[PDB]
Order: sequence, then C-alpha cells, then structure tokens
Amino acid sequence: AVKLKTDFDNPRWIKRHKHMFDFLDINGNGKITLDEIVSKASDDICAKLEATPEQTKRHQVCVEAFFRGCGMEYGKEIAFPQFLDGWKQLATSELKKWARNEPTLIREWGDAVFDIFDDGSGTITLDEWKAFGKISGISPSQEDCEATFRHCDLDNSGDLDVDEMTRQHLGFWYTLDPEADGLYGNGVP
Ligand SMILES: O=C1N2C=C(c3ccc(O)cc3)N=C(Cc3ccccc3)C2=N[C@@]1(Cc1ccc(O)cc1)OO
Repeated sequence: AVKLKTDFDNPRWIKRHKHMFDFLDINGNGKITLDEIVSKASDDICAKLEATPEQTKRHQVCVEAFFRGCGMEYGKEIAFPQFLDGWKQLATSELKKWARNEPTLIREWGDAVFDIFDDGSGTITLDEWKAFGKISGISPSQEDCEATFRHCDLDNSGDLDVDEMTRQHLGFWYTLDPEADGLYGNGVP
C-alpha cells in the first residue's frame, strides 16, 4: 500500500534530496540548470547505454518534463532551497495523478529508462541495473544495486519491473515511505 501522505519537513526527506542535488551539482558551486541535467541524460547516459536516437529523445522529453516539474528550466540556475520547494510541488502533483491512476512523470521516465534495456519486456536485470547505477552515478556500488534487488519484489526470473520500481520511487522520492527505505542500498540516504 503506497504511502501517499507527504513528509516534507522531515530531515531525512530533505537530506535525500540534498544528497541528490549535490550529486547533480558536479562543479560544487551550489547551482544546477536544466541544461546540465539534460546533458547528463542524453550526452552521458543515453550515449553510454547505446540508446537509439528515438529512445534518447523519449528519455530526454521525460527528463525535461520531470525536472520542469520541480521548477527547473534551461538557462535558469537553481539553488537548493528553490529546488526543494520545486520538489514539494512535484510530489504534490504526482501523488494526485497516482491517486487518479493518471500516469505520473516518474512512471513515464521509468518507461523511457526500461525501454533502453528491453528481450521482453518492461524488465531490467540485475546486471543491467548495475550498469545503470554506474553510468548514471546514482548507485555505482554493485553491492548497493544488489541491495536494491533484494529490497524490491522481483519477477519470476529475478528481474525488476517498472511497476515495482515506480511504486518504490513514489515512496522514496515523494513520501519518505518507510517501505521504500533502503531502495538504493547505502548509496542514497
Ligand atoms: O529515479 C531515478 N533518478 C532520480 C533522480 C533524482 C534527482 C534529483 C533528486 O532530488 C531526486 C532524484 N536522479 C537520477 C539520475 C539522473 C538525473 C538526471 C538525469 C538522468 C539521470 C535518477 N535516475 C533514476 C531513473 C529512473 C526513473 C524511473 C525508474 O523506474 C528507473 C530509473 O533511477 O535511479
């Protein structure tokens, strides 16, 4: 049962997003732009994963929509306090879509990531997730990727499906659901 009540003043939720903001803030100057985030998505990640041009474009559209949802825009430098305010708005919007069974931006981003790794179908193997964790940088420890797979409910083949990862991500990024704690092992607090 996905937790839908927000916990935006909990220091653990704040710290999770500050950890991610600093991870996005490559030069350490306390500011990030949508340009930087889309370059990470397309020039770095999709290139290394050998995504097709169509896949790369779809993933880029999803990343653009997701981070515009938390107030970022091309040419706009955003610092952490405003980024966190944006995340509150994003979470509020996403949870209302989820409750109405309207596709969320986090689900659509997930569909784009999973499609790059697609035999059949809408699943990711542990080896594929370990590669993603290194290439995205969100989880470069293969042990942390292993923990993700232990944490989640996997399919019959031991693979992860986008429905499961979506439910986990709602709890991890938006509501600080205790059921999502540990989703990224020790890699993301
Ligand atoms: O969830 C994810 N992420 C969340 C944040 C992030 C960033 C800032 C925050 O404050 C909080 C979270 N940053 C990145 C890494 C990334 C960022 C920008 C562009 C491309 C990749 C990231 N990669 C994902 C991609 C994903 C999405 C849905 C799935 O089903 C599977 C995989 O899996 O971990």
